[PDB]
Amino acid sequence: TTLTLSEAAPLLKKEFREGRLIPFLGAGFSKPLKLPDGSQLIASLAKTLGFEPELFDMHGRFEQLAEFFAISAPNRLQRLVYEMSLSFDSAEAEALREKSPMHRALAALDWRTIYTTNYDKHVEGALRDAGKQAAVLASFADFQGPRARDVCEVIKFHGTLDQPDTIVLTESSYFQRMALDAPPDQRLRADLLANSFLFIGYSFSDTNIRYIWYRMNQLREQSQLGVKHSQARRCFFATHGAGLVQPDILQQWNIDVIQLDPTDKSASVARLLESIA
Amino acid sequence: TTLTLSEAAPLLKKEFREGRLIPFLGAGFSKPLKLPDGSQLIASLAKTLGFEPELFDMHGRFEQLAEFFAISAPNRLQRLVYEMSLSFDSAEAEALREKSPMHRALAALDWRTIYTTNYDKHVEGALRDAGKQAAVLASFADFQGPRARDVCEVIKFHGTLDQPDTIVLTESSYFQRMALDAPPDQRLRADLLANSFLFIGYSFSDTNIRYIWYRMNQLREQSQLGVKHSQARRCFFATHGAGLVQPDILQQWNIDVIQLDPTDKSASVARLLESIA
Amino acid sequence: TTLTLSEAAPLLKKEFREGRLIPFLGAGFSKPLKLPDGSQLIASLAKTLGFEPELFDMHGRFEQLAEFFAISAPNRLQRLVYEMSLSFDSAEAEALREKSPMHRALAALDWRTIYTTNYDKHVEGALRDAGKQAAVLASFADFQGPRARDVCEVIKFHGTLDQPDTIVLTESSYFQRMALDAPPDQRLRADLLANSFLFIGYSFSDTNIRYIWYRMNQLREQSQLGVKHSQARRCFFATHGAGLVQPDILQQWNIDVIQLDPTDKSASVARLLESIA
Amino acid sequence: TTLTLSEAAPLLKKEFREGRLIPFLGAGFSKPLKLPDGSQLIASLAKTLGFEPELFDMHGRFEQLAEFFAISAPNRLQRLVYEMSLSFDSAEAEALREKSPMHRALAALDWRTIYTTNYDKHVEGALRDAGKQAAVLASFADFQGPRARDVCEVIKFHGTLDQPDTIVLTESSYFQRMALDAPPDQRLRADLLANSFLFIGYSFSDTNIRYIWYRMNQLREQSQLGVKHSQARRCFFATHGAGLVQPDILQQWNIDVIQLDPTDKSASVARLLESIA
Amino acid sequence: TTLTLSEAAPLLKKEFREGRLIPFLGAGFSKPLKLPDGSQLIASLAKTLGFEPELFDMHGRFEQLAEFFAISAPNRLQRLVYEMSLSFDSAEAEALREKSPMHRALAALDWRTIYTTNYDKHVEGALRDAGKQAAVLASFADFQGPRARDVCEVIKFHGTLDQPDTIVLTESSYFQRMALDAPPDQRLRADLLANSFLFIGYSFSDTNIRYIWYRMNQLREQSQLGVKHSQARRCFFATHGAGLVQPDILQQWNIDVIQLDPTDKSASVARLLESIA
Amino acid sequence: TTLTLSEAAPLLKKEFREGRLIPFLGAGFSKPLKLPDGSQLIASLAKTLGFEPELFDMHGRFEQLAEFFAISAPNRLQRLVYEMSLSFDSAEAEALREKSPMHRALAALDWRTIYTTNYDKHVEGALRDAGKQAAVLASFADFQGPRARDVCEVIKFHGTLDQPDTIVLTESSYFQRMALDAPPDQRLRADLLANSFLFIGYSFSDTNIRYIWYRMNQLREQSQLGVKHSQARRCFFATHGAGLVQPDILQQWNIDVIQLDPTDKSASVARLLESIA
Amino acid sequence: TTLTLSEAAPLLKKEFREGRLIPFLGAGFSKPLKLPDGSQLIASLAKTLGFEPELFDMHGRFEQLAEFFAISAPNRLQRLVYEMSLSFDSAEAEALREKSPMHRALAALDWRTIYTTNYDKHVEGALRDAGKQAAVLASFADFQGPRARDVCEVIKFHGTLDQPDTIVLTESSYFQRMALDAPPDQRLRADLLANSFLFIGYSFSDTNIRYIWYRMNQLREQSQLGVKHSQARRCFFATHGAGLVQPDILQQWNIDVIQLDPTDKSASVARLLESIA
Repeated sequence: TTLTLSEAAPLLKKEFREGRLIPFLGAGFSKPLKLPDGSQLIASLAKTLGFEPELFDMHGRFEQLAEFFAISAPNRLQRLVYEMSLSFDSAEAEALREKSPMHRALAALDWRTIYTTNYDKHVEGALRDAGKQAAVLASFADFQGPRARDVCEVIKFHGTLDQPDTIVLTESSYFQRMALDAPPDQRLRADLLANSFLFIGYSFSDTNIRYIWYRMNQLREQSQLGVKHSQARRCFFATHGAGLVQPDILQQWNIDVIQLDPTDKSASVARLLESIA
Repeated sequence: TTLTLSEAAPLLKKEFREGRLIPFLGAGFSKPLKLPDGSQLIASLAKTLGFEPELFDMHGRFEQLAEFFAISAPNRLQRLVYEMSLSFDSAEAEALREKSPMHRALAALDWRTIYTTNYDKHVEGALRDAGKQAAVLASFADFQGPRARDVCEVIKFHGTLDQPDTIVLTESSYFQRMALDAPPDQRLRADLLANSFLFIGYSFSDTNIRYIWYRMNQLREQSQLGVKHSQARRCFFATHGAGLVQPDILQQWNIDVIQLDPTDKSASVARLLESIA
Repeated sequence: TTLTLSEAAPLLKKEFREGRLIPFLGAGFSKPLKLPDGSQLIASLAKTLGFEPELFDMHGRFEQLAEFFAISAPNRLQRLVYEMSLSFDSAEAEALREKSPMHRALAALDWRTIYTTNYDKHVEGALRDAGKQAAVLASFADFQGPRARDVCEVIKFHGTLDQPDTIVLTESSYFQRMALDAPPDQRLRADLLANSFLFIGYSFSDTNIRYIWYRMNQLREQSQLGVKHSQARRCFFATHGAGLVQPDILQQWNIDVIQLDPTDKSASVARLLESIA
Repeated sequence: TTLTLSEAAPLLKKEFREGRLIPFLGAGFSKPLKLPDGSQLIASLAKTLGFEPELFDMHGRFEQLAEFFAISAPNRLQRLVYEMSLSFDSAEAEALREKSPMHRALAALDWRTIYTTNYDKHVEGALRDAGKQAAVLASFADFQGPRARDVCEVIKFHGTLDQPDTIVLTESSYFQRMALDAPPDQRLRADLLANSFLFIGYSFSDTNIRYIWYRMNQLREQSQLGVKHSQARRCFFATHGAGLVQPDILQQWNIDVIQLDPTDKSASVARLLESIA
Repeated sequence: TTLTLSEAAPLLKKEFREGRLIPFLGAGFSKPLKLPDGSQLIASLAKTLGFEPELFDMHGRFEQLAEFFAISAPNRLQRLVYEMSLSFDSAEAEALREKSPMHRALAALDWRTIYTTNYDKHVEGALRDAGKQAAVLASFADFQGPRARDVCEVIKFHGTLDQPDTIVLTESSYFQRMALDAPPDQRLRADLLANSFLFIGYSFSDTNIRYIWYRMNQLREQSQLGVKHSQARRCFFATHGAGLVQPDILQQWNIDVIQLDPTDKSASVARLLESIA
Repeated sequence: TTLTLSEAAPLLKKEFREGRLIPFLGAGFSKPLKLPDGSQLIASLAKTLGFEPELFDMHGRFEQLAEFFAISAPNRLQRLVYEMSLSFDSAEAEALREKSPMHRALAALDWRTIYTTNYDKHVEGALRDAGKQAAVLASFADFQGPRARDVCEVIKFHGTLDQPDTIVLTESSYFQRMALDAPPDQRLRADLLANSFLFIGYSFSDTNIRYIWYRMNQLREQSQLGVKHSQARRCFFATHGAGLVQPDILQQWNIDVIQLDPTDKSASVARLLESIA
Repeated sequence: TTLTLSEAAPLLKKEFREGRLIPFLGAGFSKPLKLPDGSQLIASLAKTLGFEPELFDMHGRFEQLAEFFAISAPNRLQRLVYEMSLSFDSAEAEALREKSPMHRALAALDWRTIYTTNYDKHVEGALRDAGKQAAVLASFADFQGPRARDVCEVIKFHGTLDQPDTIVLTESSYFQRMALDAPPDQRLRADLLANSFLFIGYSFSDTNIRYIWYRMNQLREQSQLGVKHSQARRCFFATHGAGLVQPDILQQWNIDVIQLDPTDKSASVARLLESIA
């Protein structure tokens, strides 16, 4: 129950010719950019509170340690968003983004809507390197602004570093995004009615994208509760290690798992995006 | 920011004299009963599908492996609920429940409402051993039935083994209980307006009780959005290892952490429940 | 499809002996108290804005005219709540409440929970005249306060005049109570799981209690979505003119219509409450 | 250093003929209306918290006990404002206000501005009984509303019972009115530049009107800091017991003390207001 | 976001019929009177100190050069106020004031309060030419003096030439008027609670009226900090060149910009004041 | 809601190890020195004006009787400051200060800043008896003088007897210190941003320290009006009789009440200061 | 009336040996770092709104154009703070800060308190390059945090780029800092009582530092209003072009102007800071 590269290539091409394919890009898409972890950044900020860096990481997950800065030392949480903006969007990360085959193969296609969950600017900046125009959509003021219909709309699902009050990084902020009331969430509610999604750069043990995978399936079934049940467009999830139990769970959430070649992570994603063209 | 046994004893006693203390019992409360894990039970059922027991546990969490039985082999999921009912409610588990000081100290108090998240019958059966009456509340038909006001109402928050369609054990069932639409959830919505909660038997890395801890705080703040902000009753969470970061997070969720003695797990919980008397 | 007085008397008595009958009292229950209309009060306050009283009533419903005071002249809306507190809870209204057979027959029964939607104090004050104790529940601070189990809890579903920030009288306040997030709404979510309701003092053209009648039925059906469908307790609505189409609609909302004698409005309600005893 | 009735009568008449006399009415002006104390009302509300009425009065001043309701039981503070509105503005208080010679002698004069610090409506209602028009000014919306120049403007310096959010009764509300930032305070800042004040109904041990007496003198001296020092209009304070030290202190605060006849309190104030005519 | 002449004419007329419109007149209102600049006057007085007139103007703004006379040669600062009184209030300036359509259209309306920031007497003298009475208010002794209610009160916000110690012309005097403690400032604190303002004769680069525009908005928002936020009366600013960014800033300071016809400066202001009639 | 001696000892020790604890010493700290009252001193000076000592005390508070000397007989007010300097700083008061356990336990700690409100020299002289250096700060010339960083700065909040023009003892001087413009007040404005305060030697009925307790809380909340609300350091107030209502009021002013043993007043304060060490 | 380099060197050295000299660093101190203007940055962001960069600069000052982004397009104002953090604190600005003689001569001295008004981190980073420790103080949470007494406290008077809600860059934010209520303002109120200030890097036409220069002088004179007038420590302002009128104005604001050599701007400031050593 797992597609290969050559099997999923005519399936993704049929969705793209009629304009109903939306990428949903994760943290693994920014892996060739050699960015800092963020868990390493939050551990070095804990030295001022008396923590050793290996000891502060012991007391919980990354969003839980950011919850601790949000309530006990709020000036260090704003310091964390500050030095991620210097690191994730540095000039060295732009130079790797010029030569990355993943970001070139993404920008070679005329997308209409691209979703991403990472905070850096390298999804839009890939489109600017190909001479294409992109529109960042993170806050309410971004949706209200005018733009052309030719411009690909890149919705920052968890905020952008140039709008620091849109960042979803504290644990309480992840819990209140489960109600789906943010402006990126309301845009997702209408796009799942018409489109198929291509999830790239996630793991099966994320537990945040798994709730989103569940809730998209529940909103598709709720949208056809009184009418006869019609068949929906299949979503897709590109993986390098699929496992043996998790692709069967994902199939009931309207998501087909694509096994990519695990020898070179960046090349096999680039061959997937070029087979759509 | 952590209470001890002697510091939290007058705080719990003040809530109990005016009838506003509700226990919220977890899987660690059934620890002295020597029950099977359930993850061991689901691994032995995977031998018929060709899995080694250590290899089937590798492919995900326990609720995710139960999702796999719910969609690929539904007769093995009903087999799992069957042999948990033979194991969790056996005659050997009742005999340990007679002599358990945790279950005796729980039943020595005249509670009005007891919440529990475990499937076994040993929360009510502790009350039956003390000569007291208990009312199991898991489904809609349980709430509709008549009972006296003297009877302590034990609400099974995740179902009961004698009503197998109320069991919340599949991963998709945990996700749809986050909307809080079940009859145990609607009872929780009214009890958080008036009562303080005593959480016993959980870990900080549960990620299901953490959403409940968040959502109770959000429903308290939403219930006083137009009126002036008044102070609410503090909830409590008894722990044997509190850590160093997690009790500060819990304090902003209206929950005070009680450090119990970690040398004997069962005795220190029993000294907590006897200090309320 | 309409019950009479003698037919509904053993049905209401069976619900009351097992403590599962809750009155839900409307504006028609305060009809013998000779209170001002409120629409007459809001019209006389419009003289300072240049309106004739018959002309200001023309421009919309009562909750819509109160919306106009909430946004264009907020000091007149607080004046309206002020002079309803002098009029609805006057000493002349208490003297009629002493001799009213509706309020005496209500207080002759040992209720556990009484719901009411009117702002005046004459539901609790009927219980104080019979020597019984009542607990007013309107805000979050009311639920947090301590009380005995013998005391009948009177939940003010639309606020109380002694807590003016709990008043649901503006049109926007009626629309945001349709989400059911107030503390009287969260108490209603748990009481519909176990109880039957006796609606007294409403009209079929209210359009606010009709949404509540719909939403109670939807929450009963949602509470048994996975289990087998069991039969719920029937609710009741006492009427003096039932009509011919509306009792059939109410039957599908789990509500049976009781035809009372329309010759004397106050006496026929009093014979209904005395047949429960 | 104390004026009598006949000595202060041509001094008050000269200020009134040129329209520069403003009454500043205290709680002693509402003394013939036989109103409840308020300290008696706050003591009877403390029975629900377990206090005896003589014991709750022991723990501080009246504004300090109202501070206790504002932070520990906010629904009882709104209950206090509720039952003062039923008591201070009752029909029995209006009937005594018809026949009170103090309120008749106040309304016999064509005032331009009347200040009062008490919450009841009997300063305006005295003017309505004489067939004159009055404009209540307590909140920002009251000043924004239109009115004629013939209408006497009655500024409620500590709020009005029909606008409960304007009430200055909590101790923290008295402390934040010392900065003089309320709309009644900003009106006082401009009226002290041109007018003389007649303080009626205060005691020397009030400690709130003494700060106002100090701060008015400081704002007069600050308004002529660069120009040559000119002589200001004298303010007046009518008293029944003046003492021996306090009238000398008040003279340096630009206030002359008028000794009234202490045998009948209400008659001697009425002879003062009729000597102005 | 800019009103025209015909659009702002019913808005100004509605404020004037209910007596809530106050003009706030600047230096551009005295432009047709052909007065000397003052910067030309202070440059010619610097010849005695060894300055060329074009070189003395180089060393700072006009209020900064007047600061230099206040501390290094105080007899030349009093000479400056002397020869402005001979020039701004000369007989030639009165003859142009007789025939000025701006000053005739101002005096054709029955104002209650007129504010002005210029030192000359031509705001009151316009009212004396129309046979109307005016009261100059600049110092503390002016407010203390008696007057009738029919008389329009003209408050000199920066002093008058006949009271030379009230002149606000030194830079240190402008900085200490930012605290708003002068008698014209205390009158402004009470008039912003009830009135709308018509600002005529200023530029956007003044930096003194911009602080007053900010501080009026801050005092309106501070006056409704505890009550519900009600809508205030809009202020107005008549301009001949509005620009493109500055009218949006002024709208958040409760000020609407009126674009007048820039071909004839004096005629378009006169058509504005005649449309109010 | 009241700390004991053993409960507040680790809370005060944590503030002292990081140098963020400032004592704020009242008149009760100079109680073992057997000083004259001052009210007894002002009564004996009134014999020359014809007053009996028990009759002069009747006419007002102590600061009000000192107001009477400031305006009617100024040579007796300077006589009062003279004979307090002979009495409060006598050689007999120094000998009791040598053996006082309160003053020894205060000087055993290396404080950085000590505030006091009493006029005598026994706060610095306790530090001189322990061989430590102290710097008196009362006037502007005291702050301008040079000193080392090791020296504890003792700020006389109401003046010192060796600088008689700094004494805050007249009632008008207490009212003008409510604006917080003195050099001890400006130092307090910066120290509340970083430090926690230990209030020792006051009563709840002082009404001057209560305004300071309010105004410190208002300046903490004003200092974080635009940023997210962070938690401040708790202040402390040591009491021998705490009462039942006043500790709840003080908790909302960021002040925790410490109940000391009332059997021996001086010993229980000394055990508090030695538990910090 | 202007000091030279050699004349002001023993005056600055006497203030530094007794620890009473505080630098107050402006935007001219970050001039050798080759930073972008900010007015150039705000003009390039206006291209998305349809403005040419030379045309958007025409419509007002820099703080006024930032007011326009704060109210009409708030996502571009957060974009402005974002790309100043990438530009002002880049790695190229750190490399110039290593070799800058101004920043080396500043860090060669053991300062106790350094004030700065620019947003970049190069005042603290100069101290980190010399192996010294610095403490950034911008928000309330920064003052509450613990630190040693050896550490130089660098107070960011207008905020820091790592705490974006502390930035004072909008025009309305400059106007509300004139009341001096921020935590950097409250620290300035206490430091002017004891210290002398060295202002480096400002112009005479700033109009924001001129209000601060005025208000510091007013707070020194207000702090000695009742005591005899004592002489205060002189403040200093280092300039490359002093002019001829402005140094006389600054002398009355307790500030002596130091004429530095205008041929090399960076070298003459470095010779000033090395003459203090």
